Order: sequence, then structure tokens, then C-alpha cells
Amino acid sequence: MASLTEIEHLVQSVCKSYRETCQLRLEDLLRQRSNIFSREEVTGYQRKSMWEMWERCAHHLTEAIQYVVEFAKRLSGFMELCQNDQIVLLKAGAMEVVLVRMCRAYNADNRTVFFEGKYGGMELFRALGCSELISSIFDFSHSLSALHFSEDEIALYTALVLINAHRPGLQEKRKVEQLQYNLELAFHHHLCKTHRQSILAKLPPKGKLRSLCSQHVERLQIFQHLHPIVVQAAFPPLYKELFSKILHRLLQE
Ligand SMILES: O=C(O)[C@H]1CC[C@H](C(=O)N2CC[C@@]3(S(=O)(=O)c4ccc(F)cc4)c4ccc(OCc5c(F)cccc5Cl)cc4CC[C@@H]23)CC1
Repeated sequence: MASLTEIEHLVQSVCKSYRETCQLRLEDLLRQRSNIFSREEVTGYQRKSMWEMWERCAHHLTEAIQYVVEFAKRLSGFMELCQNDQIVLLKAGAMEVVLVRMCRAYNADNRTVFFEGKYGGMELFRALGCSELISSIFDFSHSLSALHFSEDEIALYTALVLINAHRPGLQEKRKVEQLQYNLELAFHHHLCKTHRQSILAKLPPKGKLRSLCSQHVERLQIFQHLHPIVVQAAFPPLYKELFSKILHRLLQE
């Protein structure tokens, strides 16, 4: 049950929820493309301490995940599932949603990402000691650039990243399956109607997004083992919660 109106109405409320919950405006990100970090500024970032860079990136990651919580809270029928399923979906999905959202701050053209006010390439994150991880993040953004996503496509796709009935630990598995289906119908209908069905074959596999979150938790478990007090005192609580009950607080406001 759902007609060609109830499926279409979902499309526009998904695009709306997404529009209203992005950390950065795409128009803004596009106009700052020529504001690039100097050779001296890149060298300043490389000279910064690993733990300083870690705290900066973790703070920025937390900043973005907070907007993913607001996207989830406005997503049709997400607030109607149980609190345990809301956390299950956000714990597993929020990072992946930022991993897709991230492509809007990318520029395949110059291979740079927007960070702390200006655009900069992979070598801006050398201090982190995440040679392969930052590389994967950059390649993942490069691959999504090739798809030339519309904002409405990013909205429907990210909503499907978050609404995954296959996430382990889901209590009302069928209530999440029912929701995932309507969003899939809304996405594929919008792709059909816009003559953009050809993207389906080119969307990244399920494992591309899964290995990225896993690599993040692996390098984090390494950094935390060498600087445990740095993570306790300077890392954000919601960051430590997601990768190391703030989510329950966010889910009420
Ligand atoms: O408008 C929006 O909502 C979007 C605006 C743009 C936002 C965005 O680009 N981002 C939100 C924060 C940022 S970043 O700008 O700090 C950045 C960092 C590394 C990059 F390769 C590129 C960018 C980020 C932060 C941490 C991270 O992994 C976890 C992590 C740590 F935490 C700490 C150390 C190491 C790691 Cl690996 C990965 C990414 C990728 C997406 C990036 C995404 C949301």
C-alpha cells in the first residue's frame, strides 16, 4: 500500500528534510572553491601534532553528525520507530550519511576538500597518520563526483543509507523494512521520472561504506591506545559514543 501520490509526496518531504538539515550550503561550498590553502598553510597543518589534528577532525565530524541526527528526526516515520531502533540506525548509519554528504565539500577538478575555511588536498591531513584512510575518503568522494548527483538524489540516497532494515540489533525489524521500502520506491521513482535510472548500476557497493567506518574505528582504536587521556579529555562525547547516552538526549529535543 502506497499510490503514485503518497510515493511522490514522500520524495518532496525527504528532499525538504535533507535541505533543512545540511551543515553547509552547497552554493556556499561552490563559491569558496577558488579560496585554496597556500603551500605555507598546508605545511602548517602537516607540522601540527597528530593528536591536535585528530581532535580537530573529530570535532568537525561530531559537528556534521549532529545535522544527520536532525535529518533523521525529520525523516518521515523515523521518529515513530522505537528509541532502541533509532539509536541502532544512527550508530551504524550517521557516519555513512556524513560519508555521502562529504562529496558536496569535494572538488574532483583540483582533488581538494573543504576544511576549516578553504579547500585542501590529501596532504593537508598527513599529521593524522591515516595515509590509507584519508585516501579512501578522498577516492569515495571522487567516485560520487562522477555520478553528478543532484541534491534531491543525495537526499533520497542518504535517507536509504540511514533507513537500513538489515542493521543488527533492530527490535521491530519489519517496521524498519516497511519504511526502507517506501524510501526505495521514492528514490527509484524519482530516478525513473528524471531519466536518471542509469546511476543505480554506478552507486558504490554496500561494502565501500562499511569498510570506511571500519577503517575509522580501527585507526581510532590505535590512536586511543597511544593517547588515552587525549581521547577522554579533548574528544567530543558524542564522537566517543559513536566510535570508541548523548544520542538519547539529541533524540528528544
Ligand atoms: O553539509 C554537510 O552536512 C556536509 C559538509 C561537509 C562535511 C565534511 O566534509 N566533513 C565532516 C568532517 C570531515 S573533515 O572535514 O574533518 C575531513 C577530514 C578528513 C578528510 F579526508 C576530509 C575531510 C571528516 C571528519 C572526520 C572523518 O573521519 C573520522 C576521523 C576523525 F574523526 C579524526 C581523525 C581521523 C578520522 Cl578518519 C572524516 C571526515 C570526512 C567528512 C568531512 C560533511 C557534512
